[PDB]
Amino acid sequence: DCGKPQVEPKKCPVVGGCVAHPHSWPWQVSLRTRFGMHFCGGTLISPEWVLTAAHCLEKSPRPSSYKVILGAHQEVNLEPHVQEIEVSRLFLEPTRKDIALLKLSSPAVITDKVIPACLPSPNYVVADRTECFITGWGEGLLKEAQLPVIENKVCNRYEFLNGRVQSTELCAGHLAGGTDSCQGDAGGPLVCFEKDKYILQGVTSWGLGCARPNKPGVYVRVSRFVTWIEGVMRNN
Ligand SMILES: NCc1ccc(CNC(=O)[C@@H]2Cc3ccc(cc3)NC(=O)CCN3CCN(CC3)CC(=O)Nc3ccc(cc3)C[C@@H](NS(=O)(=O)c3ccccc3)C(=O)N2)cc1
Repeated sequence: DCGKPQVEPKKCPVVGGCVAHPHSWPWQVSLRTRFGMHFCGGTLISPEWVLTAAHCLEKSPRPSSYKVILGAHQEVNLEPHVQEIEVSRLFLEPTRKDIALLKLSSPAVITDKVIPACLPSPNYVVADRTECFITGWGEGLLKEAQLPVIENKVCNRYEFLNGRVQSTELCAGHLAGGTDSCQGDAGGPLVCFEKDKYILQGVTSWGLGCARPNKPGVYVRVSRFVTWIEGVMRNN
């Protein structure tokens, strides 16, 4: 059952934002080096598959360099029931896009704290001003922020990101500054509530800094990679 947290998320009263309600984002994963240090996020999209950013894997093409922590809220002292699962294979997107799949060495156990996010339909375009959520441990409690999507044609204006955003990316952010995903959130989810569940629409990718005025974050547009993702899962 994807996209439906058993523990309901709360909105705020990651730079800025607020601490998430514990386990309300049950697809959020922490990507760690074999040494155990958190450095990137990811999203569980099925029991055996995590989606992350390709740049998070820049340091090593060896699956043994990585492990995934599922079900966590605190980053350092992992709570008793947290799942640590190794990675058996890495799949970088084949056209140098900032997205990648991790096949876990064993399927995650689905529980009230470990649940996959839903994937969008191919080529869906999140509408301008849609309020979505980003989550992560970045720049030790899991944080969230609610940010509005900014349509690419506005985001690509000189006043904002000046032609840098591709159709395979989306923009989201508060243009006054102060609230944003940042480095340790890379690879993690941008999700949007659709009808009754959360759909993974973006993968935290890059920005001109973090939380700066007129510089919204850039996310890989997951809907442009669903067909590729499905083919990798089907054939591996
Ligand atoms: N929500 C804010 C937020 C900010 C950062 C992060 C963590 N992620 C990074 O660190 C990324 C890592 C990255 C991502 C994608 C890359 C290459 C590298 N490649 C394509 O996806 C390949 C396809 N193609 C490439 C070209 N682009 C389009 C897409 C267009 C463009 O210009 N892209 C661009 C890319 C990288 C950078 C700058 C610009 C450098 C740096 N930005 S920064 O200002 O120096 C910085 C300093 C301090 C703190 C944060 C940022 C920056 O973000 N690197 C999470 C969240």
